[PDB]
Order: sequence, then C-alpha cells, then structure tokens
Amino acid sequence: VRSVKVVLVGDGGCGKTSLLMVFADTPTVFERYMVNLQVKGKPVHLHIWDTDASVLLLCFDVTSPNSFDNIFNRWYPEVNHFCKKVPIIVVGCKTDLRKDKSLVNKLRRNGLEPVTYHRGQEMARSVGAVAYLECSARLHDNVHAVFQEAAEVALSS
Ligand SMILES: Nc1nc2c(ncn2[C@@H]2O[C@H](COP(=O)(O)OP(=O)(O)O)[C@@H](O)[C@H]2O)c(=O)[nH]1
Ligand SMILES: [Mg+2]
Repeated sequence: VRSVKVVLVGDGGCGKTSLLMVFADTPTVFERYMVNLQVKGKPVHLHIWDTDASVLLLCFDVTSPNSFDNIFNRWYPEVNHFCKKVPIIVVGCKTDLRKDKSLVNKLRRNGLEPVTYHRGQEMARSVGAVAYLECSARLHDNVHAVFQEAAEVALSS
C-alpha cells in the first residue's frame, strides 16, 4: 500500500499550484494534497506539498528565464544544503507558451529566449537532478507523467 512525499519548489508564478490542480482536479503556509496514483502496476498514496519516501520537484516557467536561472542560483543550493540525499527532478512548466509568438517576441526584445528541452536537460545535469520533465497544466499535457516519474524516482531511493 506504499506511500510517497512530493515537494514542489520554485519561483512564485512559475505554475506550481496549477500543476497540482490539474493533477488533483506572518506565517509560512503549506498545503498538503492526498492524491492516489497507479505506478508500474501498483497503487501509491501521494502526499503533495505546495506553498517517508521523498522527492523534490524544482519547477520553472519555460517562458521566464529568471525562474530558470533561479533553479541553479537559488533552489539547488537551498536543496543541497538542507536535504542531502533527497532526489531532485527539474520540471519545466507552461510548455504551451513556447507556441506564444508575442511572449517569445517580448522575450526576444529584452535579449532573452524561451528555455528549450535540451537546455532544460543541461540545467538538470548541472544541478544533479535525476531527471528533467516538461508539462503544460493548461493543456493537461504530460502532467500525470510528471507525478508518476516523481513516484518511481522516490520509491527507487
Ligand atoms: N499558459 C499557462 N499558464 C499557466 C500554466 N500553469 C499556470 N499558469 C498561469 O501562470 C500563473 C501562475 O500560476 P500558479 O500555479 O499560481 O504559479 P505558482 O505561484 O507557482 O503556483 C497563473 O496565471 C496561472 O494561470 C500553464 O501550463 N500554461
Ligand atoms: Mg502558488
């Protein structure tokens, strides 16, 4: 009947809460969701945390180069200091917005560019992540896969 902890980490507005919705549907505040998934044949209780076996999803918006930079500049160190041996998956969110020509163009106008898959993978390597995945919560694209990989990874360590 085995069980897993998923912590979502990443800049505000990078799509964390929305990822959770789609999948499901002054103090610090943490929200915990009890979601059931079937993984490699068998059922698993997920406990997902938003602001025993564990895994961290370091999230960024693929159309926000800042949120990307912060995976490395701000979240990797935080994760590496506190959590020691807890597995990391880098998740690129809002992949639907690469198709968005205006946003791309507004990026291009400030010298920036949308984060590509290949580059997302590089980030993953430079942060010691066990994987890199992408999804769009808007199009329900690949969202369950993210949390299934998450589960597989958490249980495999
Ligand atoms: N286009 C698009 N927008 C999204 C997606 N996921 C979230 N958003 C939007 O991006 C903004 C921030 O979302 P949110 O989930 O609250 O980010 P969070 O603070 O990290 O939880 C909101 O306007 C969301 O509607 C997505 O997959 N595609
Ligand atoms: Mg949020």
